[PDB]
Amino acid sequence: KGEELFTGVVPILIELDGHVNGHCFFVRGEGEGDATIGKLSLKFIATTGKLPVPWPTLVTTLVQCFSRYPDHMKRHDFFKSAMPEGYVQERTIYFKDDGTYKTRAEVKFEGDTLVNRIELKGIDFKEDGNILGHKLEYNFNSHKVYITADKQNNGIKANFTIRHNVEDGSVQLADHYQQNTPIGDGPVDLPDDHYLSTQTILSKDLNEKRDHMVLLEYVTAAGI
Ligand SMILES: [Cu+2]
Repeated sequence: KGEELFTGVVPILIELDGHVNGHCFFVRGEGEGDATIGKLSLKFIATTGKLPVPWPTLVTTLVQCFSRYPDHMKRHDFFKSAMPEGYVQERTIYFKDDGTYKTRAEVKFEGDTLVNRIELKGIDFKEDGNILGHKLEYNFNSHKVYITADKQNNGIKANFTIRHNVEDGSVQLADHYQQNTPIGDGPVDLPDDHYLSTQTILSKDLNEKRDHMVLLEYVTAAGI
């Protein structure tokens, strides 16, 4: 149960509420996810206008439940087990030599649609740094999301470090710390240590005048 909800294409809605150094923005996302192949397709819109932060910083924050979990690994899929009731996702993202994001998100089914609603607060960002000041290349590298059971929280923790390309040639690191807890009262799947290999392509809709991001992503589970 919960597995069944992802056999096939599921519609997605993402809403992001962001406050960074007294700036504010709202991102809205739509698209489809297909967990049997591990594919997300999504168009994001800055409803509140030109962003204060580069879109790539928002990628990890802007539905890991669409992750593809192979047949032998299926008992380790915590994300889909929390469904439909869903789960909570909290992150602390440390931008090396820069500010940090704190995020809280709820991911649950709402009728037909898989919804991810997020709150993000960003403190201590250098203005004219890589993040404020927009020095990041419009792209995304491949990453492994290391997942570990968190038994006393009835959820999971995750670690990874995002490599953001800087326009001058250097890299900007972003240490992710992650925590996921169910919204309901169980029972829930708790996995052996493993990780999610992810690949991502950021593009633009050529017809679209609003500040925005089109994203296509592939995620498969591995390590067992
Ligand atoms: Cu707000």
